[PDB]
Amino acid sequence: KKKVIIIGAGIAGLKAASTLHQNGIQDCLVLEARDRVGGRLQTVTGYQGRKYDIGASWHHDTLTNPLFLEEAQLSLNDGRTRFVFDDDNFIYIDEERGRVDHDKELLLEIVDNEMSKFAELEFHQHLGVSDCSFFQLVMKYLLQRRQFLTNDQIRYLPQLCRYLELWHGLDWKLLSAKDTYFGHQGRNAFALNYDSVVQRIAQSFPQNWLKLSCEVKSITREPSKNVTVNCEDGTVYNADYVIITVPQSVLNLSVQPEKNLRGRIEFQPPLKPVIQDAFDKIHFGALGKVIFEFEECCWSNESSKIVTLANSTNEFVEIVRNAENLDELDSMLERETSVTCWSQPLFFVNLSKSTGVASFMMLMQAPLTNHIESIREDKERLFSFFQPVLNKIMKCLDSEDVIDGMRPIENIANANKPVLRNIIVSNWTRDPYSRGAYSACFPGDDPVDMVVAMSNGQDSRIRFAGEHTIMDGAGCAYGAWESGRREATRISDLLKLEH
Amino acid sequence: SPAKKKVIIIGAGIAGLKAASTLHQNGIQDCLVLEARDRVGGRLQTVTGYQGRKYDIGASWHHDTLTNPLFLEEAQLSLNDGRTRFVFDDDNFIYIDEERGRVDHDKELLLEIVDNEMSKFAELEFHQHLGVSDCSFFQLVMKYLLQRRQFLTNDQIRYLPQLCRYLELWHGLDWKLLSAKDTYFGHQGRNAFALNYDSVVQRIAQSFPQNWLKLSCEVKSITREPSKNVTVNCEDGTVYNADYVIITVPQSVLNLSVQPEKNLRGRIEFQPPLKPVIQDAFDKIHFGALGKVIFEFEECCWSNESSKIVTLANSTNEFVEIVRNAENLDELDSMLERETSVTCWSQPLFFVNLSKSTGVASFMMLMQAPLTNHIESIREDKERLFSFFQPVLNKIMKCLDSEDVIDGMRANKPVLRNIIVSNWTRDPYSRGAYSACFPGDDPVDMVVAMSNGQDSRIRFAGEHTIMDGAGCAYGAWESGRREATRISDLLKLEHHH
Ligand SMILES: Cc1cc2nc3c(=O)[nH]c(=O)nc-3n(C[C@H](O)[C@H](O)[C@H](O)COP(=O)(O)OP(=O)(O)OC[C@H]3O[C@@H](n4cnc5c(N)ncnc54)[C@H](O)[C@@H]3O)c2cc1C
Ligand SMILES: Cc1cc2nc3c(=O)[nH]c(=O)nc-3n(C[C@H](O)[C@H](O)[C@H](O)COP(=O)(O)OP(=O)(O)OC[C@H]3O[C@@H](n4cnc5c(N)ncnc54)[C@H](O)[C@@H]3O)c2cc1C
Ligand SMILES: NCCCCCCCCN
Ligand SMILES: NCCCCCCCCN
Repeated sequence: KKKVIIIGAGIAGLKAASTLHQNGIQDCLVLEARDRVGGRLQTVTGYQGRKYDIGASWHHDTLTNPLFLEEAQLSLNDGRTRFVFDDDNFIYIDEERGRVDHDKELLLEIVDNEMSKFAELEFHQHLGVSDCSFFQLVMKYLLQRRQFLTNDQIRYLPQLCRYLELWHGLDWKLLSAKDTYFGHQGRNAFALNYDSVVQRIAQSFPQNWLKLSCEVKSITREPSKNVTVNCEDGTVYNADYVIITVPQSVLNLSVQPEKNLRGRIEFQPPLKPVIQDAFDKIHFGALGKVIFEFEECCWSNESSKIVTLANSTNEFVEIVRNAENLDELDSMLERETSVTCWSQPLFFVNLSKSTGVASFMMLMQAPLTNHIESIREDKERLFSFFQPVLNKIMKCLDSEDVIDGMRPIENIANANKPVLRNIIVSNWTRDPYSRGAYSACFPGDDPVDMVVAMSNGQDSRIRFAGEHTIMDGAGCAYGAWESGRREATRISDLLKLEH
Repeated sequence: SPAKKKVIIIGAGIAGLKAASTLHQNGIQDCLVLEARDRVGGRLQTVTGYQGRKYDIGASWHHDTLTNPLFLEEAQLSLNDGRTRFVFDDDNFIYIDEERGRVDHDKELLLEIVDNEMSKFAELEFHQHLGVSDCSFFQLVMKYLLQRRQFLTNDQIRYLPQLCRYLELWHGLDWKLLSAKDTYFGHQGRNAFALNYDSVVQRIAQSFPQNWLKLSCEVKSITREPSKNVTVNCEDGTVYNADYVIITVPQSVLNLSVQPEKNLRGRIEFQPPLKPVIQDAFDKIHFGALGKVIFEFEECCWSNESSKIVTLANSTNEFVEIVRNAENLDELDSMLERETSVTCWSQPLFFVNLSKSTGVASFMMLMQAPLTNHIESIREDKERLFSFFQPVLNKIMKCLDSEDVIDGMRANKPVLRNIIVSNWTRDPYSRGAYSACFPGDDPVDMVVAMSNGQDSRIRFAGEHTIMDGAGCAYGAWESGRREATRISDLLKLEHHH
């Protein structure tokens, strides 16, 4: 009855479909569990109608990102804005000391660079001589190079370098050291509407192709040579080809028994071992988001990128100065609670200087993300939690403490005072259709495995797509977009040839 | 009757000194170190100036501190005795344009950020690719500007290419003379400034029998007596015969060998002549001309925000319009042509503010070629030098919250007491600064021919004979350790039964 049945209406599946029509293939079905398209790409509205990409926001690797280039052409053709380069010089803030960026004495950015070169060398040509956690690596650097670091450097550098937790979505004691430093292939470009990207691709194919709210319960390719998909309601389908674009964490449920978990798909026969094994090489991180909407900017627009550093101590310097080796340092680093906004690094994007809107887009990581999303409905508790860092930022930006107007009450006094009006929070960790953010490595992992296995497919008519199925752009929106075009073209060439 | 020696080392630079240090360490005796000059050290020379202040007119920094073996030693000695031997003086660079003033970390130009994209762009252009034409660095920057003009503001397309050029001071070559493939390279760690590079030379020099050192003997010829004996002739007539010889003369000096006319200072006549593999490598590698000029002042009366300052060359608004209207590659290569002398603003200059880093009231400035050759050819005229550099000197002081300088060579303003200049392009024993690449060059050729040797007895060492640390002090040092270890390995066989 059907040529190709794409499961999932995320950018991956959507591009796939988009491509199939663009190639004259017809009778295709797009089955999506949610009541919307866009997958991990969702734009939401808040105060006064403002819009934000609570999911993906940036176009990365702009020098080689195909999707970006495409958006570039369009914009070059009709003078319509679609993005803005928001990269800037980072302002780093330590609760007690204030700004620590571009400091004439600390030179944190400079030693941070040495630190990364230190990493590269540690894992170069050695098969990766036993990989450890990002935290472990950082401790080695300090120990080995202590003779060439001041006290403050040993103290503040380790906290500053942790901004990388916001790229992976994992705490430095849970992140693989070997996969921490990536290749920054160019400047980043803030997408003024990833939804526009989603709608354009979405419209590009026959609308009667989309089937929202069709959670797929099980896939089975009868040796008869065709695939049989069954949604959760009962409606059955049969197709020549099928492209599973569900996220990795969800597909990881297929290997567990007692499959009843929302989203889980039952394959038959099961997934070949090369696939099941891939999951032991870990994966899935938890980057989260929190939006702070204000009445109107009343703070310095010096930079669009701000990072708050976790607290640090002087006893730490001393401990590093006295340790006689890694072992001693380890055990010595044993001090005996409760998490606060200064327990981990936090990344704020000042949307004022980059888009004009008086709002801060913040990024958080595991384990904090999971916790903050659990209390997303409790605005009060959310305010109390972030207030202390929200005030520190305003101070270092020539302003004053933040006023809680989430339960508005007009008052002139709030002339040039910052007034919070709304707070928005992601929920990717508690949404059974995503269960996290995107692929990520724990120490001892190897991403190549999944990429290969996925890209090989279960067999001939069963293929996979999405950010966890490709190398270039791994974990990214453009990575997924290309994995979708990958399966469509391959099948497109086959159909065109069969007759 | 010509004296017998086990090993004769020609040249007393850090390479040869280390070669000898190693021989003695491995127990070899009856050796010799012959040097043309009347001092040891070579391109590691420390001079004295106003009020007895000191400066390294040759090498100044230990590079790649994370792996630099020579740097690690000095670090061990300080760790066990508390004596200051070096200092980490890296910093936040201050960039200055004559018209616009400081353009570093400017919230709208964001120059450093696009420079990183530039380098990444270059990396994707070459790194790991096969059969890619080379072209000059200048051309690479023109290509980047073309392919990304849609994502660069007008003012960015103007100033970014001028900031890019700080690299000219690492290679000692102007951007149109520089190989683009060899322009970008990896920096393994921070740089540590030597507080007495001549202090490193002596330690190594005092680690072997002092009767070995023969200064002021220039070697005129080296001959292999087909019987495992090498003859060496000093100009003063002494004749020596030894089993092995480590030749460490500069690559620019050894090049003189592949030419007729032996009355040139430094030239060594080889018999038989250097194998064709060696003469031919001279066509695939060249020599740069980094240079220095020290400006000494009475006292510091300027800001010590940073110790690294770079002044950009003038840029125009027409360049922009051309970049915007450019059609393709050739169209730009064409349009770029107009119709004029050279001044201090005709090329980027790199100033080191010693007052912050060492506490001395002076600037150490680095220059590239062609400027270095012209500036060293007038080093004797201090008045002319002061004029030439006065405008940038003023601009700097202005930006560092001070005022125009006062020629005091012959109380709230900066007074210039003395100027010191390099002499490498003119000294017949240097003939330049160090090995560098021209577009289309292949340094690997020289290293291979060099480290392989003339034959089993006639060996080579020096900054141009090794891959890791090429052109650097630690590269020459290691190259010395290498040739000596090999010889030690071979004489060791004399004790077997
Ligand atoms: C907070 C956050 C920020 C991010 N920021 C960036 C960024 O700045 N830049 C960037 O490049 N990337 C970013 N990413 C990553 C990027 O969003 C993803 O790589 C990409 O969207 C994954 O695409 P996909 O098509 O594979 O899946 P889409 O979510 O991404 O999901 C696949 C589809 O499968 C559907 N599905 C699941 N189970 C079933 C079932 N049983 N039956 C039917 N359908 C099902 C889902 O509902 C979904 O629509 C971010 C991710 C997060 C979470
Ligand atoms: C301006 C300048 C700045 C520099 N800055 C740095 C820096 O910051 N960091 C760094 O790592 N490197 C730097 N270098 C490079 C470094 O100085 C060299 O790599 C290193 O000194 C080369 O050592 P060498 O032992 O091979 O030769 P030395 O010159 O370098 O030369 C070998 C010796 O041969 C002798 N000789 C020549 N001909 C004869 C002959 N016919 N008979 C007898 N003896 C002869 C010479 O007098 C000399 O002493 C710089 C170089 C210059 C010119
Ligand atoms: N400091 C901002 C980091 C943003 C990292 C986004 C990573 C997206 C990976 N798919
Ligand atoms: N800001 C430029 C610094 C350049 C230092 C060059 C050292 C070169 C040693 N061969």
